[PDB]
Amino acid sequence: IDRDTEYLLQENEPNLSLDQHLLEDLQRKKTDPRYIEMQRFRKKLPSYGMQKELVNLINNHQVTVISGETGCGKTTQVTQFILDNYIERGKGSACRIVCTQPRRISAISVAERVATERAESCGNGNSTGYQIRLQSRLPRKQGSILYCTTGIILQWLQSDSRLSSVSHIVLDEIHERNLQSDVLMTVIKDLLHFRSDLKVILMSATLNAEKFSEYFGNCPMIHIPGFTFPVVEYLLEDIIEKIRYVPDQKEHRSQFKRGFMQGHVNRQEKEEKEAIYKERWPAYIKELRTRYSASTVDVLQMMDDDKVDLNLIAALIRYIVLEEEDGAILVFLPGWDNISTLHDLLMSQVMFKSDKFLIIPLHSLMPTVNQTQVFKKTPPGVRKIVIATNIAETSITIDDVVYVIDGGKIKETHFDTQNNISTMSAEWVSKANAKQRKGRAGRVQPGHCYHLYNGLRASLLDDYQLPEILRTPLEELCLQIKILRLGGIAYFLSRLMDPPSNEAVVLSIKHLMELSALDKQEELTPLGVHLARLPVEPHIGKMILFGALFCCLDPVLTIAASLSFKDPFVIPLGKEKIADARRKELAKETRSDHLTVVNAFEGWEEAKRRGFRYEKDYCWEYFLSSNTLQMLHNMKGQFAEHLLGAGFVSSRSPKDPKANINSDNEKIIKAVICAGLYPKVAKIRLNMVKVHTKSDGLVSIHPKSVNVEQTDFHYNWLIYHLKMRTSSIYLYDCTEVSPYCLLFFGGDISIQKDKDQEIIAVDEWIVFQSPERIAHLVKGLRKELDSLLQEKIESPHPVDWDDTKSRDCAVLSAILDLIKT
Ligand SMILES: Nc1ncnc2c1ncn2[C@@H]1O[C@H](COP(=O)(O)OP(=O)(O)NP(=O)(O)O)[C@@H](O)[C@H]1O
Repeated sequence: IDRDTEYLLQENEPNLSLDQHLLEDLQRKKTDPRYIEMQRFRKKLPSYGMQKELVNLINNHQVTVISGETGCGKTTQVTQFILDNYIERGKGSACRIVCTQPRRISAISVAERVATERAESCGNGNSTGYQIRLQSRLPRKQGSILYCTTGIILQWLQSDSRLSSVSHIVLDEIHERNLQSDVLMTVIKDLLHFRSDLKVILMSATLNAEKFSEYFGNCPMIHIPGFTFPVVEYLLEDIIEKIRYVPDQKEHRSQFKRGFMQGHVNRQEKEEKEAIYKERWPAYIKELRTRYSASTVDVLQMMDDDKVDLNLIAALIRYIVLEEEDGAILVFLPGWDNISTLHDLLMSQVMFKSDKFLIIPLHSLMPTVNQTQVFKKTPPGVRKIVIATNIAETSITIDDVVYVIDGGKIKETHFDTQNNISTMSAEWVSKANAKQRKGRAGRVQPGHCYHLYNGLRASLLDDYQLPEILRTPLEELCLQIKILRLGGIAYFLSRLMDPPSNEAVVLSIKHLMELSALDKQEELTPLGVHLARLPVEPHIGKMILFGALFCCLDPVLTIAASLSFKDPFVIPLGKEKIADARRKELAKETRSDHLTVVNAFEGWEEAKRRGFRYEKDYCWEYFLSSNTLQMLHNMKGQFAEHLLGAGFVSSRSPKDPKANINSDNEKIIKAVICAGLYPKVAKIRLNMVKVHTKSDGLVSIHPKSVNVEQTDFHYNWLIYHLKMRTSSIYLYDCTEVSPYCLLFFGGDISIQKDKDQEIIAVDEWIVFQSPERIAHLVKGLRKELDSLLQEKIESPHPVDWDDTKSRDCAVLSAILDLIKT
């Protein structure tokens, strides 16, 4: 059933006796010192001045766009303006306001900020609360504001597709162009025709907010103006000159291989622009030598385009602290790895270890609230340094920021449709992002923004980042569209504000079919309904889903985490060869790059029990990035409580013993890997080591692979996750599997005979010898599992592996028996 439907399932029932209660409470608030102090902060915001022009536009029209500068008050104020208007007109009980957020933490932290501005507690029957998935602090039924995530709304449309209890819906941060926000807009636009009463407010940062107006039929639009002080900008040349930066010698040595050998993408029109860059480079350097010292130019020539130089940021921070006037510094970094690294770099220095600095890492997976004291002001003499990702570009505003360090990089998903490769990587900011970052420094006074890219690069940046719909694989979206009965997949996507390419759509639908999430009429299978309940890429979904079904949870979640993000191995330059020997050491006899990660991870936990010296000694002698290991560990946790939500495990812990009974069985883990990586399958050529593919002919093994020199495989088949082309095609990480694993989790099953041999074909190209009875057997077992999955839709509960006679243990045990041939 559904546990997060309670604010939605209450009926909107206005009550004049509550209309009076809310208005009397409104004037007792006016006497409360906590309340008046918060009101003095609110009147300073530009939104306050426009308070009633905004509410008149909202009240006269059904769809409204509100643009404004960042920090003007959109997220925290507009809901209050609506609610307080209805209160003041004695119509308070009629207000049920829903405000969608892009991230859980936003929903929570905003609800808590708003509740303290109303001088109330959050939830507990007061005016404001939040609902995220699995966790809520709900306000009262009527006259209330609810902060939720777009994910919640999408679940809500399963039980009430008209959202009839809700009076006003506010779509926040829509300029971020998240997938979910983009489809929600399209759903909402069609809803308007059936809900005369419903009011919709779209809230966007100023840039291109007209586009949303035009998608909605040229709805009214209103801009909240703000003032930003002028900001001095600096490119890399300027920073290098100002601080006379010199990279370290003894630090930089034994540099960490990447590009092809750690598996990067290098798409089509990045290379076209990068051909422009290397052609304009000599002329740019010669020019620079006229305006900058020789040493500045010598350093810049040597700068690495791939990584953010965290030592330069550390230097630059130190210069600002010592040479510039008071003011908080804000640092923009691509992701969590760099944030914690920079943090550790700073506080490895005795200067910053003082109480005259407040150094705050800030990111979306951060615990609790933003109550971390990001917002609190520093007394004179103490300097606040905030190290963040792009969520401080628009979602969050720190008022006292005066210096902004823009690392120049942002993490983007990307998807190449011609060779069918989906990557995530650090990419250059756009001009639009760079302009938003610069503005965070002009909020209270004249500021400074230091961009870590050179003049040549600045001129070649893209003007805007592309919406995720145009660069992200579409499989999760497509499951949402059918679970919501929105109709044809391709047809619906074509109606989006920015419709995806048709090849992206066809590739995603094919993938869901090969995964058995859709049948060949493009309709949900029992398995697909469960995959849609998981907020992960479906292939990762199927794998972690079966890791719970087959009771091998802990190693599966590890592999799933590494496929989702990346493996923990690093190769220092020149140390390639002995690093390969340690990798194949961890491989033991598995013939599996995936079980290597598992062995490396399991070794790491037992090593961290034995103390730092033995743990650091481990990551060193076996070449693991302990930073990477930690995030994988944390993704394991997330995957677990994903499973907890869908009802497949009874606990939030991945090492829970009841879900781990088969975790030491190599055959079974390999079956589960196969569940998620099919149809990427290769047939090994018998006695260079090369393998046949359905896609690409004869291909080779990537040299990082524990199977690259291997000639004693014990089965004929491999599965791989990542394939990449340079001069030819190479498989990155592969795992030898039995034909019986393919036969169960694979495509359509067919039988051939003639005179000589009994043959089973899977998807017609995968052909092995075995008796025809086994084919009828797997046909039967597949249908029994389908019904196990169907009947766990309506009341999901984890399989109990301690019950003998279950009819779920019976079928899965039979399936386990079959894949153990
Ligand atoms: N948790 C908080 N604690 C203190 N001040 C806050 C908090 N959240 C926001 N503010 C302040 O509230 C003001 C407006 O913030 P906010 O309402 O998010 O503006 P906005 O950028 O227009 N809305 P949005 O960009 O959509 O999130 C700024 O001065 C912020 O510093």
